[PDB]
Amino acid sequence: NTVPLKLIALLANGEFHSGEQLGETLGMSRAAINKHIQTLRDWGVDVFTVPGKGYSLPEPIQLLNAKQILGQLDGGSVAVLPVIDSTNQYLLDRIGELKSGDACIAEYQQAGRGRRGRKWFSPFGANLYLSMFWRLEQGPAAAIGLSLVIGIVMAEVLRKLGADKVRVKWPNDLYLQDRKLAGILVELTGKTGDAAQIVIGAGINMAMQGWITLQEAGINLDRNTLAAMLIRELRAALELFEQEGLAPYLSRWEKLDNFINRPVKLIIGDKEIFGISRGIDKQGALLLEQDGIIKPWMGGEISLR
Ligand SMILES: O=C(O)CCCC[C@@H]1SC[C@@H]2NC(=O)N[C@@H]21
Repeated sequence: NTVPLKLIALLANGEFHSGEQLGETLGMSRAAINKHIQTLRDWGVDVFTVPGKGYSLPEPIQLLNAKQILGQLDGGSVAVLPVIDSTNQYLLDRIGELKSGDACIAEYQQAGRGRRGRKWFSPFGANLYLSMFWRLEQGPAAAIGLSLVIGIVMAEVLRKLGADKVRVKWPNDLYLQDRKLAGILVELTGKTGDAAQIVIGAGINMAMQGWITLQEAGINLDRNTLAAMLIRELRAALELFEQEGLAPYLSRWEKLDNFINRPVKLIIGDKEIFGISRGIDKQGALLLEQDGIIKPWMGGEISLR
């Protein structure tokens, strides 16, 4: 899967390359070069061909840079995949060579997946596809605020890099102009009386419904920075979490919650609760008030009313 990665690696500028310059550099035929080209077209890559001359990218992409990323971070263990099934799987598939905070990003995911068996959609270098491994001592017991924590953090990072208006949805997504901007998939394995092993996936809509991307709201952030900022502050919070639970969030959450003090709809399976958000409880529980009556709920999905 090399060559592709090389090609792509040079077309990245958004300029013209004749199959001529490419093949010599690559030390291969124009002929060979056209096959790789296909592979590319396949990764969501939009290659513009001009028959016997050369190739071009409609748009210039910015690839991930291990080193750039590695660079910062402070003490970091990151895997930078270019191509893979899915960032979550990769780690799930390897829970025991892993340690807390281990991460990885890919340029493109062949089987990107969401919550409730939904396809994620992960074209080469258009966005941010990331996952982080974390282990919890008490075990399966937690997670809940773990995820609140994650969304919270992400909102902060975004907010600080530009995108000043990003908010959070209880319990798993980022919002902007009320459309879904990022998606979060947390997956746990546990035992009774034994650590919970967590794999956390975050998907962020960068490049250009009900869904929204950073580019449409006109925000144009650096990928590598983004990346690196994320991992660093999550490592930081997952600890803090590890050490305290929600205690430290709560107020954080309230100021970023997109639906607080608004009409919504909560459902576990097919069961519909209707009313007003009063936030979250000390247990990452949703607060729902129905007729001057506030109550806690740890499940279902939240849409608006
Ligand atoms: O909206 C959802 O249902 C959550 C989507 C989470 C997608 C991200 S992309 C990186 C990580 N690995 C995956 O395959 N999924 C998460």
